[PDB]
Amino acid sequence: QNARAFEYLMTRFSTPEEVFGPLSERLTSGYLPEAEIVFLDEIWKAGPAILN
Amino acid sequence: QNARAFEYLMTRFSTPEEVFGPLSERLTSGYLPEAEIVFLDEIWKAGPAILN
Repeated sequence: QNARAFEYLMTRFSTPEEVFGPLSERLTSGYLPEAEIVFLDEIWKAGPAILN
Repeated sequence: QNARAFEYLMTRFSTPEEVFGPLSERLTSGYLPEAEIVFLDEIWKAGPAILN
């Protein structure tokens, strides 16, 4: 009844401020921490900050 | 009869606030969400936030 989708493509130069939301305290409105179903395309190529 | 054009060149340091419109809730007057035909030159060099 209450589910929010999230589509994102992990790149080699992607930053954590774009997947979960940028900080100001972190503007995470509609991203990953508040999403029922998340989709991450191509996970075998992200940076070390996203894997941590 | 009612079509708005949009010419933009994607750069390596481009920000989403210049393509879709800067926020104040987002001043998207004449950008991409309200445009019939959009043009993006050199798409193989944009940032990860605008590509997603």
